Order: sequence, then structure tokens, then C-alpha cells
Amino acid sequence: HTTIGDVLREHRRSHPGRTALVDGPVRLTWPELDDRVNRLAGSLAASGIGRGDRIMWLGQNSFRVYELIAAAGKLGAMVCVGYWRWAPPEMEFALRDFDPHLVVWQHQEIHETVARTREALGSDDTARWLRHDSAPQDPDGYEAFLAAGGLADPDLDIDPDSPVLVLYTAAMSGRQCGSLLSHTNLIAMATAAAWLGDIDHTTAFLNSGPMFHIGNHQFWGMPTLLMAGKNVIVRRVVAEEVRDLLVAEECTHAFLMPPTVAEIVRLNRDTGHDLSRLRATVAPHLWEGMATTDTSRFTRSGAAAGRGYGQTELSGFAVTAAYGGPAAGNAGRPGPGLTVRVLDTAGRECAVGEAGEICARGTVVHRGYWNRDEVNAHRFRSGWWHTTDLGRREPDGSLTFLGTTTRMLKSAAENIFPAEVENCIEQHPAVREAAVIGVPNTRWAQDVKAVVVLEPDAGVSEQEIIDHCRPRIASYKKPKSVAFAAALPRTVSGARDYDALDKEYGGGGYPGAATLGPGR
Amino acid sequence: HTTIGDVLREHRRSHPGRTALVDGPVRLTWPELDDRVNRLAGSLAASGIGRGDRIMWLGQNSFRVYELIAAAGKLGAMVCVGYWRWAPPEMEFALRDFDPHLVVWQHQEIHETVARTREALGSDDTARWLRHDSAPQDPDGYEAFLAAGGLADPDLDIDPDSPVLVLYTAAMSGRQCGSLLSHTNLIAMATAAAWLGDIDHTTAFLNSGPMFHIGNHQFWGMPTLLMAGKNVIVRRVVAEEVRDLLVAEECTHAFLMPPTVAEIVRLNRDTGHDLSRLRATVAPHLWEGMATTDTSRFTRSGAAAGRGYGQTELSGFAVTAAYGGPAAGNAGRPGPGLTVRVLDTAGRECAVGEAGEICARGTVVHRGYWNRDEVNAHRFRSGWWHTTDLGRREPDGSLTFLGTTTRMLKSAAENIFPAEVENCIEQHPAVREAAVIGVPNTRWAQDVKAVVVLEPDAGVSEQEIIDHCRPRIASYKKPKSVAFAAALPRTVSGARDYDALDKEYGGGGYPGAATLGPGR
Ligand SMILES: C[C@@]12CCC[C@@](C)(C(=O)OP(=O)(O)OC[C@H]3O[C@@H](n4cnc5c(N)ncnc54)[C@H](O)[C@@H]3O)[C@H]1C[C@@H](O)[C@]13C[C@H]4C[C@H](O[C@@]4(C)C1)[C@@H]23
Ligand SMILES: C[C@@]12CCC[C@@](C)(C(=O)OP(=O)(O)OC[C@H]3O[C@@H](n4cnc5c(N)ncnc54)[C@H](O)[C@@H]3O)[C@H]1C[C@@H](O)[C@]13C[C@H]4C[C@H](O[C@@]4(C)C1)[C@@H]23
Ligand code: NA
Ligand code: NA
Repeated sequence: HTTIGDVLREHRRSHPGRTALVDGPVRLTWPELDDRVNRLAGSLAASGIGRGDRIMWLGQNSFRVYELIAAAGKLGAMVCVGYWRWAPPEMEFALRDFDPHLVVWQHQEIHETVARTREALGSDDTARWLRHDSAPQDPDGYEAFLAAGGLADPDLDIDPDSPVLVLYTAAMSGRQCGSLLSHTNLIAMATAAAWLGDIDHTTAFLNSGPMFHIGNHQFWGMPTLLMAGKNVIVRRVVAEEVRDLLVAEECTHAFLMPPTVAEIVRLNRDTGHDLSRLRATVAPHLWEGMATTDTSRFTRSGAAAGRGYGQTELSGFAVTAAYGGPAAGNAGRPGPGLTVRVLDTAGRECAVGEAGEICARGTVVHRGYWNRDEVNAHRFRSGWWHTTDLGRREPDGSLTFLGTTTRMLKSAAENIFPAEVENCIEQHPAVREAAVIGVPNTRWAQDVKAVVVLEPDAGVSEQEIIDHCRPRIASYKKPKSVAFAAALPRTVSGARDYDALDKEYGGGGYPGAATLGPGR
Repeated sequence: HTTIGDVLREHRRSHPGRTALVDGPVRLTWPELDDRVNRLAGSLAASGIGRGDRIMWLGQNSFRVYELIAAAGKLGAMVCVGYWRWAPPEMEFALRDFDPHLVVWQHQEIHETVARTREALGSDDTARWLRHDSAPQDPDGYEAFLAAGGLADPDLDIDPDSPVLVLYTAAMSGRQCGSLLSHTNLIAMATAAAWLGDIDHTTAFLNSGPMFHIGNHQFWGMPTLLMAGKNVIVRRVVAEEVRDLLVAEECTHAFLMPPTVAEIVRLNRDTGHDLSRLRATVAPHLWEGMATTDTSRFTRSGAAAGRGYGQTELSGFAVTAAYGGPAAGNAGRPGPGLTVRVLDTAGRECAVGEAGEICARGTVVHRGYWNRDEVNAHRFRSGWWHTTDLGRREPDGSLTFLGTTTRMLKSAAENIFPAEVENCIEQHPAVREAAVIGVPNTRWAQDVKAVVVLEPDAGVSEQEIIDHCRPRIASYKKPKSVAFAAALPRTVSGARDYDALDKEYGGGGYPGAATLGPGR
């Protein structure tokens, strides 16, 4: 069975002259990339990394993320792409939970957060640390570490069901879980995406989405890699730099949400820079004729506007309106390599039209979460992965995604789980309880809002509650407003009544049948 | 991991009212098909079929072949789709070699061959035999056997690497070998084909190629099944019926090799039906402008003219000009899920430009042949599948298929090995020795020719040698001409000097650098 390592082994032979990666001045053909991967694998193995061992990336997007995944993959090891946006306590939690043998970290932009995180681990910090964006000769730097390795391919027999990429998600408990994506997961996801988006060796994809998110890997980093196209890296999304890279690298695809598109168009207008090679998937109307609207099924089906269903744990958008033709349901049908059933609370399959939990089996279902044996045993019960999302089958057999069962928010293209924010706010000594909801954002999706019950005789303002979150959770997770109450609404059972909180405090816009996709 | 049974389980839910299969008056929706498959699996299991057990189909194309593959697949058993064109000695050999628990047979057009074969087996005939084209109530019939089974899905956990389809090929020794194709083999083949041919739920594919050969399954039976298109069955190519089905069922594709096309075209000039919906991939010029020339990657690239490389043992056409763009080499490059190396006789990879044996690893490599321990250990040596075909890598990274190492002929895409034909001819009492070569034929690529040395003072004509072959080997393998000679030129080691035979008797048209594809 094919592994990620085999993809690079074949491309170095079949596409010796083609450029595989561009990241600033760095440009690598398939053979140059595979050589670097082999040296890197050499040094990892010399550091004691082998099957089932673990590397953490703490940085923005880099070509080195692809090198590390491939190198680790050739050893049967796995790479966690941590989020550069995480606050120190989140980064510390991920480091302790994942327990990596190696941490590859970035100084630019996040040095302070990285330092505070390392400091906090104290003597529990057993990992080796390499700075990726170091001076070339830095002996604790990635490039020197890589250079010391030998050119030979490790040539190991790696089982492609081995986890190779780990993406933290699913923080419904207040703490994130690391989704284990195997070589086979990624290859099956990439294969389906190649049909969905008509990807081939001429594809040139700008990696302008966060590598912490499954979306950038699915659309279209991994299919581009699989088909031997060019992956162009950008560290962060800055409209001008994106525009220049679209032109300079003749990109055919990019991961760009509607606000960024509008910034690029405004900036490019009447400058004569030709963006016509770009196949616009998201908000194609905003490009004003500067791009070519994508003709692939991804865009024509409505999948690019949110007509589909998935999650990290299914290797991304695994159900779409592109599979199986016209769909009465909002999400369409499963791609090949996944089967789906909507199950009631007793684990019996729901009838047509009846809401239940979306469950799945097949090649794109992940291996489970890192270090969560009981969660895995429970969410895989009866041999089906339980998504925690609600859906139904329509009479035409298509699927409708109705909403979450976890009160998850989406805000500014991030997921926010209420318990992460609630736990943070409740750490405050003045706060007895906090409930977090989402309210409609003026453009798309939600803003975070907290409803707070103060301790008796304590007093703290809305702004103090918000600012309290700054050192503790990612910036995008903070409430944008806070309401105060003497008590939170309760159901008959004494559970928090989140429906009543939404009704009384302006909640709405949650992911589901009324709010699908990236917006406009 | 996804299995063949999962495809049916998913389509019964996702496409409740869509037609999956058409065969004469039989029309089955996805749920109707899966129900029948479940009853069939029940009856198979009740007769003692389980994991690793074997069913032989000895019939022409039928909807029941798909039913049997899926039902066997749900039990972890396997189906051999035998050649209905086999002569009795070949059919007998395959039955003894394959040793099936159950044989499903057809009366129409082949009853005499089947009866002769069964007689030859005598008391070695241990299998149960079911007539598929029986009267409905026939208790030795497929329909009554199926109807006794229950509707419950067996819901067994089947390993996708289990063989599920067995196709006889590779008769270099003079006797065929059963290539073991798994669920995973077929699913990877089909996913790649859907990309190659732009296959989707609107595909209506006429199964006019013999299901005993990998061609019909790859192009496009399995991808059509996988993407929930409609599979229309015809038992074999009868020109008038093919014409009628293309029209009535609004077919978009069909497996029609060059010799079949002109008569279909001729008969449609009488009717004036528009065949524009048919996307002709093979020899589109022969359609005289009635069909549309397919514009999928498969046809635009030249792959549909033979620019590719593969074999049944690689799940079909695994290397093609559609993978990876323009290619100096005649075969293009490997599809995803296959890695290819050209190896020298010592097992070292060949330099660029150096001829060697094409060897392969990956998801589309078969599980080996049935009951061929020694051949399998040799052909899988050093962890690569050895194809026996010669090729080389070009400087641009692409692959060239140079030719066979077995003197094999290939006529309208059917392999014909000289030993098969030579051995049959030499059984004639008047024949002392025979050598078989191929001669060019534009429409068939090449024709079988025999060069025969008669026994002294015995006599036999060309026609007589040809007719001698009819009871002994499949029709398509017979010589189309016989030359008589006083002696065969010999090599130093005593083998036939085939190069001298080709030069003397107009030999050519062999598959490889000089002739690709099925004809024109
Ligand atoms: C990010 C994705 C690609 C990866 C999967 C997915 C669902 C994702 O968010 O993965 P996630 O981060 O793991 O979140 C999964 C959770 O997200 C929810 N969800 C499930 N389906 C949807 C839906 N259709 N719209 C909104 N929300 C959805 C469910 O609660 C699910 O459990 C989509 C959302 C989709 O909207 C877009 C936005 C952009 C980018 C990418 O391509 C797009 C043009 C479409 C694509
Ligand atoms: C049948 C196939 C599809 C399945 C694989 C293959 C190779 C097959 O027949 O498998 P097989 O019966 O197992 O035979 C394998 C042997 O066939 C030889 N071979 C390998 N590659 C080629 C070649 N390019 N042209 C001619 N012969 C070839 C090699 O000696 C090899 O070992 C091709 C032949 C190819 O010609 C065509 C004909 C039609 C239909 C289908 O699409 C086509 C437009 C192309 C396609
Ligand atoms: Na508190
Ligand atoms: Na003889």
C-alpha cells in the first residue's frame, strides 16, 4: 500500500524537473525535496525518532511542514501542527498532551509565547527543540540538523494506517484532542479531492490557509502534492503579498475567504496584474472578472459555498453535493471511501426525515484521538465513528447537516468551543459561573459572547472579563461582549439552558442548516 | 477501510430510486440490488461459502456477475469470472486449478462446452452447479437459490485486502494463471478511472466488454458502479443489440474495441439515431462522426489510443499518458497508488535510457496468482511485483513500454501466448512441430499465424489445422493462416528462432514500442 514517502519516491523519478515547493526564496524540485527529506529522516532517526514517535510544529506555514510530514512518514513517525495563534496555556497543554520527542519552533511573531510556554513546562521539558527560522549555522536550528543527515532513503516498510499528521480539534470538553490522520486517510482525501477539484500536475496552490486546519490540506495542499503540482507557501495572509505570489508563481488555486478576496481585488484594481490563472472557488463573484471562475465540481456543485458536511476526523469535507448529483439535502452525499448512517440515541438507524447523529465508516475516518483511549472506545462504538453532529436523510437519499450537539461556535473561520472560554473566565476569582454563546456577526457566522454570574460582593466589568482572557486563550476565542446575570437559566433538570441563553441574550448564527459555508 | 459491499450499502441509502443495473428486462435500483445481494450471500453462506471460498462464473456478461462479486465480497469469498470463450480443455483446466465450491453456469450459447467440460471432470467434480439462465423455479437455478436467502446484510467485517475478483491471464507457460484482485485493488482502480474518464453519477456504461477481462471493469464498469452511474449489460457484442441499447439506455460510454465498431455504425445508418451522447474513446475515427470523441483526460492524452502501460496484475492500465502531462515515453507516468522501477537482471534500478524489467509496488498490485507458490515467490522477489515486460525511463521521467519477454501476441486487446497455440497444434497427429507468430493487422493490431512442420508422409491442410483448434482453444486464439515448412529455424540452446520466423513470414504488430493499443 502506498505511503506519503512513496509519493515523493515516485515524483522524484517521474517529475525530475518540476518544482514541488516554493516558500520565499526557497524553491525545490521533487528530487531536491526528496533528498532533503531523506537527510531530515536521517537526523530524526539519529535523534532516536522511529515508529510511533512524535514531532510538534509550533510555527506559521512553512515548506518545512511538508518536509517534516514526509520525513516523519518515512520513519512511521507523526507530526502535530500546533497553532501559532495559541496562548501559552493552550500551547503548554498541547505539548504536555502530545508529549513530543522533538519540537520545531518559530521565533518570528511568536517568540514570547513560545518562551513563556517552555518556561512553564519547567523540568517536564524533555524534548529537543529546533528553531526553524534560525540563522543557517545555528546548531540548534532545523537547517543544520537537516544538513547533518545522510542522503540515503531510510527505505523502511511503513504501514500506511500509521498516524502521520495530528490536528488538534474537538475541544467540547474544554480541552482539545489531537486527531490522528494516517497516510491512508490523507491519500484517500487527496485522491477524492483531485476528482472534486480537477487537480493535476499543473496545479499550483497557494497555501494561504492555516496548516493547523484540515481545510488547507484538503483544498488543496495534499491533492497538489499527490498529483505532483507546486505548493507555494505564504507565512500569513497579507493581501498584497498574496496578490504578488498569485502572479509570480502563476497560481491556479489559493485558500482565500471572502474578506481577503475583496482586499485583493481592491488593491489590484486597475493595476494591470493578470490574475486570470487563478481558479476562484470561494465567492467567485467578488473577483470582478480578474480570476477565472472554477469549473470543477467543487465550485459548480455548491460545495465551495458550504454544500457538504465533514470534520477533521473524516479527513475534512467528506460529504458534498458534488457526489451523486442533485441533492434535496444541504450536504449532498458521501464520497467514495466513506459510508454514513444517521443513528438515534439507541444506536439504531434513523428513518428518512428523522434527525439523529451523523456517524461514519471508511477509509477517510481518522485513527482516533491521541491519548484518549476511552473517548475513542466510546466515539467508535459499534464500529461507527460518532461525529457529534446532527443530520438526517432526505427522501432522495441525500444528507442534511442540521447543527452540532456541542454548542460549538464558528467565528472568523475558526471553531470555538464554549467550554474553553467558560473555563478561562471561571478561573477569575470574581466569577462564579460563565456561559458562552455565539451571536450573529454583522458579515458572517458568529461573535463570542459570555453571560457571567459574579461571586457575591465581587465586581469586575465587561472589559476586565474580556482582558482577563488575553494571556490565557487564543485571541479569537475571547468574548466580544459580556452580559451579567444573578443566575443562569436552567432546564427542569437543572442543566444550563443554552436555548434560553440564546433566546434571552441574542444568540444565533450557529453552524448548521441556516449557516453553512464560508459566507460572502 | 471501504469494501465492495460498502459501496452497495451506501448507494442503497443515498440513491433509493436510481437504476443501478439494466440487463434485458431486468432493471434494479440500488436498494433492489443490495437486497438481492444480501439474499444471495445468505444462500451462499448456508451452502458453506465463507472467507477464502471460491465461486466460478461460466457465463457471458450478466447483472448476476455484479451480484455475485458483491455477495462473495460481503462474505470475504472471491469470484472468478471465467472465459465463456474457453474451449473445454481450458475450462476444465481452470475449474481444476481454481477448485471452486460453487459454479454458476450459462446454457445459452455455451451448453455444449460446459457439458463436455463437466464430463471430463468425472468424480473430481465436487462443486455445486447453478444455472443462471434457468427457468425461475429450477431448483438447480440461480434465482431459486437466491430467493431462499434472507434479506439481512451479513454485516461481517471483511478485510479489503482479501481477493474478491479472479481473472485468468499470463499463459506464457501454456496455461493461464488466476490473478487475485482485492477489494482495495478494485476500488483504487475505479477511483483512478473516475478521474481519468470524468466518470460520475451521469455515466451510463454499456458493459460490452467481456467481464472475464480487466478492460471492461476498469473502463468503465467499476468506476460507474462506484460513482453510482448506470451499468447496462449486454451478454456479448451483437451489433444490432448494442446499437439499440446505446440508444434506448442513453449510454455515454461502452467498451468497444476496433473490430466491433464498423458494423454498429453500418446498422445505425439504416435508422439514423443520434449517437452523440456516446463518448467514443477507442478508435473514434471508426465511428464515422456519429459518436462524440471523448474529451476526458483518458482520450485527450493519447491513453485511449494505447499510450500507457499495465496488466491485470496491476489492476489494469496503471501507467498512462494522462498522468503527469506530455511524455517522451510512449506510456506516460504512474497513477497515484503505484510506484514503478525498471530493474536490471541483478535487481538494481536501471539508469535513464537503460532497458530492464518493469516492476511495481503499491495499492493496485494484485495479491498474486491463485495456487502458484513458486511463480509468486519468484515474481514478487525483493518486495517488487515483476511484470515480465521490458521498458525504460526517459530523461523527462516518463516511461516507455518496449515489449514483452514472452513473444506474446495481442489481438484486439486479447493476449495470445505462442505456447498455448503451438501446444494445441502439435497435438494434431500429422504435426511434428509448430511455431506461432503474429502478423500485422490494422483493425486487430495483429493476427495469429502458425508455421507448421508436418510429420513425414502425413498430410493436413491449413484449414484443417485451423479447425483442429476449435475444440481445443478459445476461438480468438486460433491461427488465421498456416504456413508449412520443412523445418523451424532453431536457436543454439534448441528454442525456436522467432526472430528468423518473423523476418521470413511477415511477422510484426507485437505490443510494445512499435504497436500500442487494440487496433485502428
Ligand atoms: C473547512 C471546510 C473543510 C473541512 C471540513 C469543514 C466541515 C470544517 O469546517 O472542518 P472542521 O474545522 O473540522 O469543523 C467541523 C465541524 O464543522 C461543522 N460543519 C460541518 N459541515 C459544515 C458546513 N457545511 N458548514 C459549516 N459548518 C460545518 C460541524 O459541526 C463539524 O463537526 C469545512 C467547512 C466548510 O464550510 C468549508 C469552509 C471553507 C473551507 C473549506 O472549504 C470551504 C469553502 C467550505 C470547508
Ligand atoms: C486493456 C487495456 C486496459 C487494461 C490493461 C491492458 C494493458 C491489458 O490489456 O492487460 P492484460 O490483458 O492483463 O495484458 C497485459 C499485457 O499487455 C501488454 N501491454 C501493456 N501495455 C500495453 C499497451 N499500452 N498496448 C498493448 N499492450 C500492452 C503487456 O505485455 C502486458 O503484460 C490494456 C491494453 C491497452 O492496449 C488498452 C486496450 C484498450 C482497452 C484498454 O484501453 C485501451 C484503449 C488500451 C487497455
Ligand atoms: Na472563579
Ligand atoms: Na503431433
